[PDB]
Amino acid sequence: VDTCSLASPASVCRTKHLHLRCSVDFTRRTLTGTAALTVQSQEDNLRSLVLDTKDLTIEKVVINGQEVKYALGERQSYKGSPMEISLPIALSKNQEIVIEISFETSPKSSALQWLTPEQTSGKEHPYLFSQCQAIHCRAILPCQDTPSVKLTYTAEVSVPKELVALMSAIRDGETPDPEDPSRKIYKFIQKVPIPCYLIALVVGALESRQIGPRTLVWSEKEQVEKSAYEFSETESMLKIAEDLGGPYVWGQYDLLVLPPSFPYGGMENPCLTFVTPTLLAGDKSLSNVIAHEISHSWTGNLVTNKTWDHFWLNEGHTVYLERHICGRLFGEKFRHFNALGGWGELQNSVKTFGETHPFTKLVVDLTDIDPDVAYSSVPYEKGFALLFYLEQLLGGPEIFLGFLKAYVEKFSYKSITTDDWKDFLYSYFKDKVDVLNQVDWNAWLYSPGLPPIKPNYDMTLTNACIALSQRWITAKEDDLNSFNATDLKDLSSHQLNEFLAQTLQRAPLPLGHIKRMQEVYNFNAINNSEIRFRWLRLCIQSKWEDAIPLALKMATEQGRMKFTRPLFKDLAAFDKSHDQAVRTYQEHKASMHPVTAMLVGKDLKVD
Ligand SMILES: CC(C)C[C@H](NC(=O)[C@@H](O)[C@H](N)Cc1ccccc1)C(=O)O
Ligand SMILES: Clc1ccc2[nH]ccc2c1
Ligand SMILES: [Yb+3]
Ligand SMILES: [Yb+3]
Ligand SMILES: [Yb+3]
Ligand SMILES: [Zn+2]
Repeated sequence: VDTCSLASPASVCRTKHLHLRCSVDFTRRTLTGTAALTVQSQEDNLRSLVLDTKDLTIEKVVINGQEVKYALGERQSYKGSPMEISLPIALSKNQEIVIEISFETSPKSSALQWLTPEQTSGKEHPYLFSQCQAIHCRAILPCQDTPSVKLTYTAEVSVPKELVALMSAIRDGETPDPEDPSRKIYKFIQKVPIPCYLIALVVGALESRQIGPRTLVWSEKEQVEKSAYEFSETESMLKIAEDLGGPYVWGQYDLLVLPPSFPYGGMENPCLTFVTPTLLAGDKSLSNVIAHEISHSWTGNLVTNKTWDHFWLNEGHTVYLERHICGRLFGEKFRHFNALGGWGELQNSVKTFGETHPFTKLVVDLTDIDPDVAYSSVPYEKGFALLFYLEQLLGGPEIFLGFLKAYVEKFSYKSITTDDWKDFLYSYFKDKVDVLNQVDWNAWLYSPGLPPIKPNYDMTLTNACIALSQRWITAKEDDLNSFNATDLKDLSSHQLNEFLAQTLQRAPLPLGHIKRMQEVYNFNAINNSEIRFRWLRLCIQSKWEDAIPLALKMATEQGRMKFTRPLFKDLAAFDKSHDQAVRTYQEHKASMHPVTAMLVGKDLKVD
């Protein structure tokens, strides 16, 4: 039972295919067109079915060439409004029909951000991008909006001719629009069945550059060069992910670098991963994000969580592969460094929510909860820690990766639950069930708070970071003089980041300490987004008025929620910046991503 969806569940009917024909209208900020669902009944004598929608205007519904009856129920908040459709003829089990719905979206569709020319790089053309995960697909097109259903799709998309459309699919060519020569139609085919949350569209002044045998980077012209360099390790990451997961089945692996308001670091849209431009650090240092989205091509897009209650299946196994890619690429010690940091992000989230909070459970009950409100690192790092703990328990990485590969083959193209996963783990490791029965399943899967067991981590790359952070925290005023630029001589940008996270955990420090840190380390100059983010947090929580404009500027000039949310929150909790924080949010809110706008609004207690 998918408690985030109002649609008929997969036991009743399932969508096998979507043919989308639509037109992007920048003047009205609407998508208008038809969604033709090929629907297979799962039941005898089926006479109606129910679809998810959200802020969609339905024009008509056509089956066997006739307008048919349908009704929209009362809006149920962030779930949207169910659409009941009356079939003209009862369907037997396994029978397929095609249902063609004429629809138009709202400019406030929570799946979409419409950008004015001034909000892009070029300054002449507008831009549109989608984000359907978790349950915003219903705000683009009526559908069974649940990952328990997988479908193929094909689409034809008409856009102003000087713009380009891309989707989560293989590009199938372009032509002038026969109905209007001011337009081009772009075609797309996704031959591999997918959950609808992986449906994606961008329309913009896009250009592409080739960076490996199956990868082109796409962005606006002014980001292309820099992105081709930043993401140059992409092919080699695919080669390793294929070795760990089995064949890459999706044809293409492209990258789209979005405008700065993209709400995520990355989004594993099939054939076309979307990434934040805040990845462009100039040194490839943030590439683990690519490794992570690549990994979804197996864990997530092939084997999918059946409902969002089981999200950790998606994310934990994906972080687990991500960290294996990075460990192959850079050495086992680096995998362990990133693993430990991830445990540290886990400590932060549990501390923030509170150790008994329901959202700190690995498996969560999302009835009545908006998945955007519940979203945190918990399913990522608690899930990763589980797998990392089982890895050590069952004989090491090589052995656990043999399980990961077999799990992918086993559930390829399916949607699965935590029990489906646990069963296969027991089956695969039958010769080691004795060890498996020593796991505290009830605590690991269903209890709030930190996991009951913390794995073993190599400390090698981490020590220098913990040591500098401890010098800073235990320093008194008469110790500040001994800090020098050379303290950082031997730290990678990742160690500098981990140095800041250690220190941010004990924040505030005295203002004097922070000022000296700027004096000797000149963190203000660093443009790596992760480092700068943590440094501005350390500054604002330690109450340094000079950082108020730097924090306001970062919070609004990009919209990656990981950064923009805690920055606004910190700013709001600092009395000197509180008023400018709420003022700034209120000035920017209209032209913000609607999901970010909503979440920043709640974090600020505004509206
Ligand atoms: C290395 C990763 C932790 C990077 C991370 N990206 C992801 O987790 C993506 O694969 C997720 N699919 C992002 C997501 C999750 C839920 C709803 C909407 C979007 C991010 O920060 O965006
Ligand atoms: Cl969307 C989403 C799905 C599953 C989850 N489990 C814990 C948080 C959470 C959020
Ligand atoms: Yb073709
Ligand atoms: Yb079993
Ligand atoms: Yb002293
Ligand atoms: Zn992910």
